[PDB]
This record gives sequence, C-alpha cells and structure tokens, in this order.
Amino acid sequence: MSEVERALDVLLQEAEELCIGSSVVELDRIPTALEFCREFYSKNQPVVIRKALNWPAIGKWTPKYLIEALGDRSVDVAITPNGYADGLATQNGQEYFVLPLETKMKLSEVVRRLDDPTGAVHYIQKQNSNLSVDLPELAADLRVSDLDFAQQSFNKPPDAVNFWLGDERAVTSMHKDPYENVYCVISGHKDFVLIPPHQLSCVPRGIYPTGVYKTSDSGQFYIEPLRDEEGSDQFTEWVSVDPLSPDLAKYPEYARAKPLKVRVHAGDILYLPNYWFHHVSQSHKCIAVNFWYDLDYDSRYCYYRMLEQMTSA
Amino acid sequence: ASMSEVERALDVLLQEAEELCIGSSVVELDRIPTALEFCREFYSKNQPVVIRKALNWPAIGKWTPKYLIEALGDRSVDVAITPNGYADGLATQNGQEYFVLPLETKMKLSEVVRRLDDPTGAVHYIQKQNSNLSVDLPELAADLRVSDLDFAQQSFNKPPDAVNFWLGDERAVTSMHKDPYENVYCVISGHKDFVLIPPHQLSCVPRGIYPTGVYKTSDSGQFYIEPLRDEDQFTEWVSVDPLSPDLAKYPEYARAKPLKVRVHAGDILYLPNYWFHHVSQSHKCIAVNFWYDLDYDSRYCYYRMLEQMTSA
Ligand SMILES: O=C(O)CCC(=O)C(=O)O
Ligand SMILES: O=C(O)CCC(=O)C(=O)O
Ligand SMILES: [Mg+2]
Ligand SMILES: [Mn+2]
Ligand SMILES: [Mn+2]
Repeated sequence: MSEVERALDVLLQEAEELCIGSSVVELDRIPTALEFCREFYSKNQPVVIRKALNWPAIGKWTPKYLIEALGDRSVDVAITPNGYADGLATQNGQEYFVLPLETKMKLSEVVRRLDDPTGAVHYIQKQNSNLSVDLPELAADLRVSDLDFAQQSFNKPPDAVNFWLGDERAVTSMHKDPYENVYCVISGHKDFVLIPPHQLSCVPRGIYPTGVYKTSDSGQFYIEPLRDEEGSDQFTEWVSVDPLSPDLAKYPEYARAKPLKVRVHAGDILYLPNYWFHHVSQSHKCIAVNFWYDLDYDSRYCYYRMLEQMTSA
Repeated sequence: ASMSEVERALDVLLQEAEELCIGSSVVELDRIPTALEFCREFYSKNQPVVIRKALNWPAIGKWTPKYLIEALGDRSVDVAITPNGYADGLATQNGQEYFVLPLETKMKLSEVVRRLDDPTGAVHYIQKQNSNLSVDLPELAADLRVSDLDFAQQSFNKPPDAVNFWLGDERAVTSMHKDPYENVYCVISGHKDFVLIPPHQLSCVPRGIYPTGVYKTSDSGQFYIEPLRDEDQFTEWVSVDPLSPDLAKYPEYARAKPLKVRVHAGDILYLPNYWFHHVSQSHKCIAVNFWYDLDYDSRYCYYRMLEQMTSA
C-alpha cells in the first residue's frame, strides 16, 4: 500500500480503537455549560437531548395554526420533481448537482401543495436565517435563552436561525457545513444519518456540473445548467453515495464508514458539530428550527484540509 | 514527483495552519479565567496560555533552600547529575551521538544545595518527575493550595496523574520533547524560559533515532556514557537545538514558528498535550507542575497519522 493509504489506515484504526465519533450521545437533561463545552464542543461530538424544550411552539405550531397566524405571509419555498433539493440527478446522460426551483408563495398555498401527494415536492428550506427574515413573529413562541448551555461554548449569537417545514418526500442529501448546528424539532420527527469528518476517506465525493430545476411552458420539470458569463459550466463538489442504499460495488471504501442514525422528536435538541456529514429525512409536514454558529478554527480544520488533499483525484 | 504525495499533504497542512496562525502565540492573561473560559478558549483549542501573578501560595516566598532543608528533615532526595547540563539529551562519545539519561543518585538536600553552589562541579537537578512531590515530598503540599487550579482541572475532569517538584542549576537544560499530558506548570521561585512548538509543526522539527546511554562516573569521578542494553537500545529524539538552530543541516526547521515565554514566580503556564517544549531556568529555580492524562479526541488521531507520515 501507498504511503498515503498507510497514513489513512492509521487514522481510521486509531479512531475506531478510541471510539472517536462512534455514537450519538443521549442525554435526558440539559447539561451545564461547562459539561457541554468539555464533553461535546471540545470533542466535536454530537449529542441529542431528549425532551429538552417545552417552548410554546411545541404543541401549538400546526399547519392550521401557521395558516391562521401567518397564512398570508409570502415565504420562499423550494420545489423539486424528485424530492432532492441540493442533490444529484441525471438529464440526457449527465449527472448534475441540482439546486431547487425557488419561488415565493403564500404559506397557505405551500400547505395546500404539501397536502397534494401527486404534485411536485415542496419544502420551506431556505436557511439564510429565514425565521428572523420572513417569520419573525414566530420568535415569540421560542425561548432561545434555553440554548445558553450550548451558546456559551460558541460565545457568539447565532449567525442564522432557520425555519423548516417540508414534505416527507423531501430528503436532504449528505453534506457538511462549516457551522455549529443546534437543531430543535417542533413537530414530527427528523431522521439523521451522520458521518464524522475523520472518515472523509470513506465518503466518495465527485465534481459535478451545477444546474437548477425549471419548468417548461407545458409544466415539465427540467435541469438548466448554470454557466459563467464566458459560457463555461459551473461545478460543485458533492458526496456521491446514497447512505440509505449504498452501492458498495461502486464505492467499496464506504464499507469502512460507520454512519450513525439518530431520530430527533419534538422537543429534542440535536447538536450537530461543525464539518460532520449529515443526510436528513423527515416525517410529513415536520416543523423544525435550527441555529447556526460560525466555527472557531483550530488545528482540526487544518488536518481536515490535509485529508481532503490526501483523498483528492 | 517534484514532491511526494505525503509531502504535498504536509505542505497543505502547514499552509492552512500558517494562514490561520494556529498556535502562533501564547495568550497572556492577568486574571485567572473561569472554568468555562478555560475550557472554551484554551483546552478545546489545544492552546497555551500564561497567567501572570495568578498564585499567592505561601510557598512563593517561603521556599528557600534553608526552608526546604528544615521542612524535609534534610531527607535524602533523588538527584539527577550530568556533566553537560543535558539530562535526557544528546551527547557525543567516541564519534557516536547518544541520547543520554542522567546519573541518578540520592543525597541529603544539604549536599545538593552545596553542589548547586559549585560552578566548577557537575550539573545537579532535582527533577524526578513520576509524581515526586506527592509521593516523595508530601510535607510541601501544606504550602500550596491545589484547588486554585480548579479553573483548569474542571476541563480535564480528573485528578492529576502526577505532581512534580523541580529544583535545578541554571546550567540544567531540558532538551526539546513532547508529553502525552495536559500540563499546568507553576513557578515558585525564579523563572523558567520555554521554547514551544505546536504539534501540527511536527514535520518541521527534525527527529533522529539514537542509541540510548546513561551517564556514569569513572574511577576518578569523571563522567562517561555507558550504552544501554536489553538483550542495542534506541530512542527517537528531537535533533535540533532551538537556542541556536543549524538551518543548513535542518532547513525544514526554518518553517517552524517557535514561541518564547518566560514564566515568573506566581505565574501559571498551561502547556497543552503534545506541544514540543524546551526549558531553561534561573539558578536554583523551583517549580511544581501537574500532569493530567489526555482525553482522546479526533485531534489526537490526526496527530498519530501525522507521526506516521513524518516517521523519521
Ligand atoms: O432539515 C433538513 O432537511 C436539513 C438540515 C440541515 O442540513 C442543517 O441543519 O444544516
Ligand atoms: O522544568 C523543566 O526543566 C522541564 C519541565 C517539563 O518538561 C514538564 O513539565 O513537562
Ligand atoms: Mg514572556
Ligand atoms: Mn446542513
Ligand atoms: Mn515535559
């Protein structure tokens, strides 16, 4: 074996022997700030806290309640034919990384489309702090100070507060973010598949042309390639494996990955640490809110960049 | 190629750490931080910090040679002796370079102090490590207050694995090395000068494999090196002298960014796990330090991979 493969084997064997990123820790009570810093933040270790929050939103936010309170609020909604916004899809023999069709519609109309199983897949998934921007009133039904146990490790206000409301057909393909993520389910449940960053060499990634979903004048979906002004394709690096049904013949290295599964119910909190890979599915019309905090860099980022170099094409 | 695949990977590591200035300075505080602050800013970042005039222990001031001699009943203490001042350090004999362990003997503290006052004699250091303050000198603990270190100890969440007492000649130098411990270092009298290099700069720090030896005295009291056997024994050790580095022989060291910090009496230095350190001291400097076993995380695994990539 090559020098690089020997090094990656050392990394993976040491992490397995030491149980690094080998489980999602479960707590039945919110930890102290010091506990959270020592056990989860400092160790880049995910944790789920069960029945942590009793926010008024939990039990009150239903599709009906949201229509009554904010039914006329125009919100950004993503639409795909296949349920994979920010996901891989083929057209005319080429695999693209595809961005969703994005549009504005009344929340009332979104809920109506979520209740139509024969139509396209809709998901309010804008991020970009869309709760603060589009649905600020909903803030009164949250108590963000309850998250201080975690926020004290990040020592900064949230970069973003996002509101999520989606079809059970809407699946979030595996990716990673450069944020600390405090994820709070309000209604329904979310199913996460998580892979730690040090298993990068086990996660196949490719470079794909970028496209966006559009509909034709007759209503058929298609993919429009994104291009620069010069006319050259724009490209996105993206995880190539489907963790729900992995093709081990195409991606034998993924047999060495140890993906973790966690379901997050209403009132639970998930800490999803920076740079962890995550794939997400949801119950139908699941509602969630999450808080993103910019990461504080240390040598783990530098090692991860090295690992990207060692696993590059 | 022009560069190995491993060399290209190491160059990316170093470039990214340089742009972010990882481990580029020892943070200086004038007040002890809260436990949460220490965990967030220093422990979780594997980041050294020096806290100035942090401790008011009675030892800082009471501990003179005479006081220690009284308090310990002129006990026989273990002392390390070398001819050159480099216990656990490189030295050459008969054209061969060895990693040399000190001569270890026991003498009354009164005699140690007498020898520390002889510049023409060999270099003496009380530096037993293991846990020689708790195990071999317990009477001294009454002049400290270890709970004052709780701000740090709460991040480690375990008692010290060792508490060491250090009292040395200004000629005694601790060559550059790393430890698999969190270290809380407390100077009692005098000062210590540290040169520190962060773990991710391992590829810049030259290391060799040397035969192991130990200092012994001849018939006439003069020192020589006896090679150590166990059947041929060898030690991996840092090859560079950080005080006057030979950049012609070790050009990679020009990429390291060593940090200098002087730790005075009453100051605390947190030396995080696996940081390289070289240590010099004032004459008859006294220090105590607390070692805590590390709590493994992803960063340790990456470092083990790095050790494999730079095996040298
Ligand atoms: O809820 C989802 O579908 C995606 C959540 C996600 O990717 C995030 O919180 O970063
Ligand atoms: O004080 C010295 O000479 C060395 C201290 C040291 O190496 C340590 O505390 O780990
Ligand atoms: Mg200084
Ligand atoms: Mn995400
Ligand atoms: Mn040491």
